[PDB]
Amino acid sequence: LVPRGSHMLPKDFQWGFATAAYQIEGAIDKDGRGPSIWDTFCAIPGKIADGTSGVTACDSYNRTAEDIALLKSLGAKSYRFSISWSRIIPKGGRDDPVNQLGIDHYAQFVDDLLEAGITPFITLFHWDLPEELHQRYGGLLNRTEFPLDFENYARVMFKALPKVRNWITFNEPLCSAIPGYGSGTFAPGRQSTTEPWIVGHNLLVAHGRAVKVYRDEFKDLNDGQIGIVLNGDFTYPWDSSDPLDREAAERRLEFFTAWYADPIYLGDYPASMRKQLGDRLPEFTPEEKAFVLGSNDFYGMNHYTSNYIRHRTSPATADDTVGNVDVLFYNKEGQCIGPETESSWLRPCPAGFRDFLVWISKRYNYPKIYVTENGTSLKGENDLPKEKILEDDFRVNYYNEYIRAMFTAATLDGVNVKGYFAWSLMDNFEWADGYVTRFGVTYVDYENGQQRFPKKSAKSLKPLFDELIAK
Repeated sequence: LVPRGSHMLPKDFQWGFATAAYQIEGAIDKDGRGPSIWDTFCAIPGKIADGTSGVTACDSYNRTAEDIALLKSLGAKSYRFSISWSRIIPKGGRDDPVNQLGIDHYAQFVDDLLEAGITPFITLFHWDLPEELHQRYGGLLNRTEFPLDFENYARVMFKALPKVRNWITFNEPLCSAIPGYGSGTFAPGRQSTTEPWIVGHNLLVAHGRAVKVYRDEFKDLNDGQIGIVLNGDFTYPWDSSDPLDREAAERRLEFFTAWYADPIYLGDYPASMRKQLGDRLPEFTPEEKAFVLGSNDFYGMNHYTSNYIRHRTSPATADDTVGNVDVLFYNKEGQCIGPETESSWLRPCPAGFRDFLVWISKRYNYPKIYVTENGTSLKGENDLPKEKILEDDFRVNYYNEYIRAMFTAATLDGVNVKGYFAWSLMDNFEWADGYVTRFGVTYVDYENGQQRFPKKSAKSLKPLFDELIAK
């Protein structure tokens, strides 16, 4: 039932894998790296489910040749990775000493990548805020100091890495804001009914400042591009015959994603958010709005799952962050979104992936889109013998259906998606979950010196994209 003469995806379509600095690098105090808020957070008892940290992780800091060889063997055309801020500026401040070793490390890495024929896609901030900034002025909570400090940090990296064309400011600012300052499950583990909304505002302004500097001084040097990465799981009404559930499903998307995307594309927060949050949701100064409005060269999209959404009869409470809705995996009729994984929040729903691609496109005038993270955990995978971990059949199917759902969205709906990055390149430190939860296409033997064994899914992507991408 496949058309015989379709053009398929554009030839310059990028695809590869994605990692985060703290989740894989290790070497937390090597070559002058300063502490991040996640370094100190892991020191607090009971904050990490398996009592681990990122002290060693995958030891990717010392195995750059290995990871590149791995990437090249999987046929990856592009590679998304993040840069540890406290490796560059150990204290993080714009008047703090710059660590040349940290700069040279990533500089050397980009060169090694480029020689292997792999295009770097770099994330500036993947949650590892330098601990010092947090202590000095409250870190992400500071509306004045942090956007200035991040602006400088971005500029240092733009200047230090002239060969890089693809830049990302923040990865999932929502995850820095609500788990870090609302529920306290992520660093710096604070719990507040106001601070997440303050942080999210500061992250947007800091983003806009970096984008401004990049566009003015560095972008035209090598025809580059820059954008923020926003996560977001799609939604469906718990009871479609109930209009309140339909409106609730839409509202949830606004609280999840439009929270950041509406100021970036339209100029202000969604009305639904202002209605519920009121004075708790900051207002853009004329200067801040100028920074934020139109500060996306491309739309960076992280996507994983989908949910059924049920409206709530009782009023929104102060600690509510989702938009006064129930996030479910079953609808009124008893249908299930998908099967279980090792993550309680993740259930495979490839249709939601396409729906989110379209939802973004229709709302923001079909912008350039990069899927900077797709992936899944696998239920009880950590309890499996090495022989059976490599049989990533569940994850193989996940990628096979999601990527094909993306294909339909691109070739049918005409979604301007330009790239797809699989999360993750290898099993790593999944934050509060620790190493128990595995998202990698490559198995990492933590007990036997973090040796890398490509699972079945790692090998399935190259043939799949060869089929879906034009010649």
